[PDB]
Parts: sequence; C-alpha cells; structure tokens
Amino acid sequence: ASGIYYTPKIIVDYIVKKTLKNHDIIKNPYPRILDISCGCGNFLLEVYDILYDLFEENIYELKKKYDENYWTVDNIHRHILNYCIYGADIDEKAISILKDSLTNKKVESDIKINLFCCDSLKKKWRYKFDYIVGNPPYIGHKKLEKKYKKFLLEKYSEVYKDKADLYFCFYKKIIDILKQGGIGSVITPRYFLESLSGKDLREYIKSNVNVQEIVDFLGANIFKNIGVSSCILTFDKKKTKETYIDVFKIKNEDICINKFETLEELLKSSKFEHFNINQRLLSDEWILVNKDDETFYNKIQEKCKYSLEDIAISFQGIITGCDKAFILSKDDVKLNLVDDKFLKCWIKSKNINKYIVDKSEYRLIYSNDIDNENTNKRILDEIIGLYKTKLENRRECKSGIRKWYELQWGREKLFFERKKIMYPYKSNENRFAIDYDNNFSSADVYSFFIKEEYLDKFSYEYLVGILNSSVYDKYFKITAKKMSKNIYDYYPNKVMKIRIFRDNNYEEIENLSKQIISILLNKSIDKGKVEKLQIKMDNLIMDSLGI
DNA sequence: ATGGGACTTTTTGA
DNA sequence: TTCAAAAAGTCCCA
Ligand SMILES: CSC[C@H]1O[C@@H](n2cnc3c(N)ncnc32)[C@H](O)[C@@H]1O
Ligand SMILES: [K+]
Ligand SMILES: [K+]
Repeated sequence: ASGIYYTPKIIVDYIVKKTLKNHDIIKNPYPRILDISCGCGNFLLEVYDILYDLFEENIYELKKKYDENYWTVDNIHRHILNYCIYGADIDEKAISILKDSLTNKKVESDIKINLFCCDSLKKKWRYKFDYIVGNPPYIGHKKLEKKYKKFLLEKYSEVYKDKADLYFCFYKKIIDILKQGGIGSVITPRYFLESLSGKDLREYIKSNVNVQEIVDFLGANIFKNIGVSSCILTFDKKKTKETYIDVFKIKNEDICINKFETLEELLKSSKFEHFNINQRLLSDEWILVNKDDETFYNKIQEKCKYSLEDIAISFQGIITGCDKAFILSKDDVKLNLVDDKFLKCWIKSKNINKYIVDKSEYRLIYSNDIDNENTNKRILDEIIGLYKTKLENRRECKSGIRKWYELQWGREKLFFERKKIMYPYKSNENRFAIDYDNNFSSADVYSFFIKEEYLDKFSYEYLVGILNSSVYDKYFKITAKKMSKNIYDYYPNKVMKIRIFRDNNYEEIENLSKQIISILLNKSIDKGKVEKLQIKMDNLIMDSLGI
C-alpha cells in the first residue's frame, strides 16, 4: 500500500527530453517545470540535470544579455531551485526525500524549494506553468473512497463521470494550469484512448490542447510486476496552424524496454510503427490506425448496413455477489440437497470456443426461486449460509432490497434459457459460440439473442460464421479496448457496434458454419477440416466486403 | 524468485 | 428496480 510507483529511467529521460529539447533558455531563462505527482522525484531530478546543462552551456550569453553578476556557474543551482523546479505530492515522506535530493545536487542562506505536500486536485495553484511532466496516480472506481468520489463528481465533472479513473482529473488539472505555449508530457494508462469512460476526457483533450504525439505500448509491461498498460501523451498549448498527431504504436508486445539506451532509438526501429492522425478528424472515438487499416475499417463500415445492436438484444451474465456461496461442482455431493429446479448450468469464459461451448462443469443455485427460509432450510443452512456474513455485506442486502441468500443480480432466467450466442468478456481473439444448453454464466461471459423481426434475415449459424472469421477478428480489434498482453475487452459497448452484412454469399457462409459446428460437436473431431472450412469462409467474406 | 502465462469477481454509478 | 463498466488486474509456476 505504498502508493509510490517507479517510472523506468528510459521513459523518464524521454519525457523530460520531449518537453525541454528545444527550449530557448536565452529568450526565457525562467522556465517553470512542474510535476504534480512527483513522488520521490523520478522526473524532477532529471529535470534538474537537463536544466543545469542548459544554463551552464549558455552562461556567458546569459551573463552578457542580463545581469552579469547574477548569471554565474556558482549561482545556477540556486536559480534552478528558486524559479524553475516545482513539485507536488500527497506523501510527506516522498517530498522530504525529494527535498534532500534537490538540496544535495550541490554540496550561506538557505534556498527555498517549490515542493508542496498537498492534494494536487485541491491546491489553489497561484500561477500557470511552462512545462508539466510526470506520472499521475491511477485509481479506479472500486479502489477510490466514496467521499472523495463525491468531490470528483462535483468539481471534475467535465472528465469524471460514472466508472471514470482518477487520472482523468489529473489530465484536466495539468491542462488547466499549463501556460499558453506550454508543453505537457505524461505517462498514463492507455485505456482512456478507447474506453467508454474516457469519452469526455478525450473531448476535453481534443478541445483544449494540440496533441503532439501518442506513444501506445499496447499490452507491453512497462512497469515491472504491475498489471497496467501504458501510453505516453505529449501535448501543447501553442497556436498551431495544422494539428497532426504523431502516433507510435508498438508492434511486438514482447520487447524488453531497455533494448536501447534511449526510447527514441526504439521508436524509430522496426519494433514500432509510425503514422499521422489529423486531430480535426477525431470524433468522440479516436481511431488511431495506419492508412491500410483505416481503408480496411471504412470499407467494412460503408458496406455493412446493420449493426448487432440493430438486430440483437444483449445482456450481461449473472452477478451473484459471492460466487463461492452459489456455484458448485456438478459432482459435489451437496447438490443432492438442492432440488434440480433450482440448478442451472454454469460456464466460465474459458469454456467458450469458436462456434460452440464446452460442456459445463459447474452448477448455479438460482436461490431467488427459494420462497421461504423454513422450506429448503438445509440449502440455506448447509450450502448458502456458510457465507452468510459475506452475503450480508452486499450493498442490496445492507439496504434490504435482497434477502441475504438471494443472488445480487439474478437477471431474468428466460434470457439465458434459450438459444443464444455467448462470448468471453476478455479474450485474445473473436470467440462467439452458439449456446444450445441454456447455460448461465457470470459477468465474464456476455450473451445476445437475435430479435424476432430479424430472424428471417440473420441466423445464429450465419452470425457466428462471420463473427469468428479472420476478417472480423481484425475488424473488431481496430477499435477494441486493448487491456493487457494478448487480451482485448469484448464488452457490449463495443461488441454491439460491430456492423454486419448479408448478400449473395449468405447461404454458402451459413452452410460452412453449419459444417464446422457439426464437426466440432463430433466425438472424434478432426480439427484439420475445420481450419480448411474456415479459410474458405474467410475468402467468401473478403470477397463480400471487397477487401 | 522474478518473470510470464492462464484466467477472470463483485463493486459500483447510473 | 435493475442495467453494465471497470485491469497501477490476480494467481501460479519453473
Ligand atoms: C508517481 S506515482 C503516483 C504518485 O502520486 C501521488 N499522489 C496520489 N494521489 C495524489 C494527489 N491527489 N495529489 C498529488 N499527488 C498524489 C502518490 O503519492 C504517488 O507518489
Ligand atoms: K550584461
Ligand atoms: K501490461
């Protein structure tokens, strides 16, 4: 619970260099560089060294242009601390350590150091800043205290709503206190580039700064032993004529970040691709792909006349609120106590394959159908009641909306007890399966069924055929939310926006999917024929979409 | 024992 | 009344 994260030195040197690379110290020898989340001083200590080289290399020009008694090498250290370096952190010990480090850069009157121990989101900042760098805290909607969220919802509502992250507000604060003509460069999670929550934040950035560069590391592990995916955003408040973004997108998530001495060498190498995006062409969604992918994506969008949302009804799985209380192995002897009318088949995300679901190994006790506590007393006493204390702490039980033994979000049984399509909520590839067995699931598996009015235009067999194809795997990943290494989010807020088509190839595509399903359900599966049938289907789909 | 792969709960705002 | 989003994921192993 330290809360302090060490940014890799190669990232720190890149961010500091990207802001101070072309600063004109002769024109402005009083630049104000700020880190509002400085921690122990990863960025500010490097800012000191860059500034010290800058002043020393131009000391005689400064001496000649301005006060010749003020601009001496022996005075550079005092000048940097008084007028240039600013830091803020909520952690007293980190500020105390950083104060010692800045003091020890040179070893008389004491020197005032512009280090504030405060909440950067509450501090009344008395002026704006030329340069802002650093690494803000990332805290999501579960790990943030509710009283603090009430404050964020009221004062940061332009970027913070619903399931937004704390670092959204640091983007707003950094932008707000950045001088005209200033430059900001930060490392944050990448998820705001695509997530539904980040929509308002994306609008705020696009409308208030010129985005110079986005370095997207995708699923690469920048922070050791940390489950987060990172990007570097550099932006400015300069009067720009044309506003194009440099986008550096990693191509191999397996790289060791220290392959070169500098991050610039990595960005220019074959490990990264570069392309430009017109900031004026950004909609609420930022589609940051190269020209080949953009042509591909636009081709499918224009050709497809329906979306899944148009033809399907989507829903999230059961949320029991305590899985250990209600989920049992199908061979558990405790299920002899439960009448089979209470038992539902239960699958996990790993049970979903392309076109078909694995046989379920677990059973859900649909405890909502338990009428009285005196009837079915043994089910409550010997199975569900083993977790009564944990069950009573669920929000709806504390308020009395749910009895302690009920499912927290049991949804509607009828939605699950029908032919439907299921997909994992997080996966490396498109895996849409037809469920024939009335499978229930938690929120790690999503489902949809086709609306009645569209059943004559679209069959489940046709839909899983195109959705599992290599075309639609690539098509979905163009705009999908990249979570971690080899994991995209497959959530309705993007899955339901997938567009679909029907044309002369419908019958052959549907027939190939039926053949694959028939093979996959056999005892002695020969998977080889399935792969050949998939290749032929991919050719039909590419012909249909003209790609 | 650190790095990498398999796999994914329930809290929460709206 | 009841929906769906959210990785500073989580856990294990050689
Ligand atoms: C550089 S890693 C994130 C840093 O942000 C700091 N931090 C967390 N919350 C805040 C806040 N509200 N204001 C300023 N710094 C913060 C933490 O103490 C940590 O050192
Ligand atoms: K002079
Ligand atoms: K990662």
